[PDB]
Amino acid sequence: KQFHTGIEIKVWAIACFAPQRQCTEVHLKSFTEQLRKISRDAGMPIQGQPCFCKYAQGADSVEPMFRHLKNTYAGLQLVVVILPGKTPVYAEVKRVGDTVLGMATQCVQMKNVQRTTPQTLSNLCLKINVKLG
Repeated sequence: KQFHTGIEIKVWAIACFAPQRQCTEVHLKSFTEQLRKISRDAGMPIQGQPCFCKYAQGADSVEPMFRHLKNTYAGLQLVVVILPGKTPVYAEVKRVGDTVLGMATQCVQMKNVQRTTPQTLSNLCLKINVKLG
């Protein structure tokens, strides 16, 4: 689909369901910086500082966390959800985001956070662009 202009992601959160010992704070920070730069260059700037960035474990933690985000951050535009491979967390993120709370979410695999590439970062920007466009 076509690229949409005019998108600026100022308020956004990270929810990392990958274990911290596998996807550490510096992985999160570095991934975020690479995403900031490419999204900026593409004309859909995602600001470098998320309003919230926490680890969580298990599908049951999704709904309480998303409720908390909705209840805490006005103008929240996006939750980026880091997944540890194939798990029920993905289905739940979509149930709560799309159906229960009407919250935009974008999932990304832990392996693509630990080690980014321009191509995987691009895939991510385009998915985000469709969602918010």
